[PDB]
Amino acid sequence: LNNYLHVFYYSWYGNPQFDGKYIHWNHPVLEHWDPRIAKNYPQGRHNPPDDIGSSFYPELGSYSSRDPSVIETHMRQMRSASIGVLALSWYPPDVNDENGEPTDNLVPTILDKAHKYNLKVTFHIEPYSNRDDQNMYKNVKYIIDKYGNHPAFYRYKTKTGNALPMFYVYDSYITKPEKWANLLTTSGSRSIRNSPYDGLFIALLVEEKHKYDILQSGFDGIYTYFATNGFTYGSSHQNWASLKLFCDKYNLIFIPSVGPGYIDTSIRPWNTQNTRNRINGKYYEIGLSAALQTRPSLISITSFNQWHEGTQIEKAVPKRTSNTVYLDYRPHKPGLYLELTRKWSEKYSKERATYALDRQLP
Ligand SMILES: CO[C@H]1O[C@H](CO)[C@@H](O)[C@H](O)[C@@H]1O[C@H]1O[C@H](CO)[C@@H](O)[C@H](O)[C@@H]1O[C@H]1O[C@H](CO)[C@@H](O)[C@H](O[C@H]2O[C@H](CO)[C@@H](O)[C@H](O)[C@H]2O)[C@@H]1O
Ligand SMILES: [Mg+2]
Repeated sequence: LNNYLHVFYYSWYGNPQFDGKYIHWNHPVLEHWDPRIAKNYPQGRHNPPDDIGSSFYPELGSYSSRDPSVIETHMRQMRSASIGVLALSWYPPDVNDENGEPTDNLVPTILDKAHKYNLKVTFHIEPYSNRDDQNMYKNVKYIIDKYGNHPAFYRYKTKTGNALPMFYVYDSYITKPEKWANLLTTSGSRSIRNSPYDGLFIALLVEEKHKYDILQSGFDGIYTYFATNGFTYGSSHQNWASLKLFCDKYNLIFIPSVGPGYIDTSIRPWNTQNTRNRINGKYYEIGLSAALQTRPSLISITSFNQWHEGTQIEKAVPKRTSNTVYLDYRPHKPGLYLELTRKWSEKYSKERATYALDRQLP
């Protein structure tokens, strides 16, 4: 079970049984800004259970994230994958992504289930409305207060010093460095440094130039999230050497994000440019290779169950309707992506042991 391997996990799926309505599965098709173009693509919400907002279909069908049994199935699959850590997509209590409902209520249950399968839960902080340095304090406080004690709560052990919580900050570049430095530097007017609320804050690097904003912000590390090789500077495999080199010089944790593929045309019909066919695992293994070549301190997987963007490694099954031939993992099995992860997790976990200075050779 590899505690250096994180996977982005979403708890925002709903269905009438547990949640009394479909949530996320019944995703609306997102309009292109330009109506001249949008009118030539589909319109409306998908109609689960047979029409979902995904190119792929799950073994668990149009499941509820709040289904105790689904959570369990999810832990089992991540444990089979040799992934120690799910990075849970998070919105403050009583707040939600624009196409979902609140999910903070469900964190306690997800922690209990991670524990049951000997897994760790860290927090992927989404761009909630008017997110800034001040409510980021209130909310880092909230996360560590309410869930910090829990045995499944994730802390990144340094060989020396306290183990520190990790916050992955999605779209960190939205907030100016001088505001971040209020929270993330020692002298910050609202610094969490050397306090009960310290942690490792990982910035999303999109453009090369964000390097310097991230340095100035006082962030501990950078990650790249996007599963499409070439989508951003940061999500392009060729640039991962440079970011590793950069982070090393500046004592930042470089966390590359690897995807098995991308396809979101079920809900962004204009976004074909960023489709990546899986070619039966070869895309995902190129990604995993490029990541391990940087001898990184952690690796992130985009994603476990982002079904809308077709980046999920969660088990998928062939399915056809009167209009739709869903993608699937044929000729391989529903677990191909869980198996390819196990393969590369064990290979990482072995090479990673030869990195430390006190474990170098003649
Ligand atoms: C132009 O915007 C995109 O690209 C920039 C970087 O150049 C990002 O900083 C933006 O956040 C944005 O990336 C998101 O959207 C693109 C599509 O353009 C997608 O390819 C990405 O993977 C990003 O969105 C996903 O991941 C984040 C993090 O977990 C999450 O907030 C997003 O949630 C949105 O998309 C869902 C459908 O895919 C939708 O249901 C939800 O309500 C949205 O907030 C995506 O999971
Ligand atoms: Mg050190």
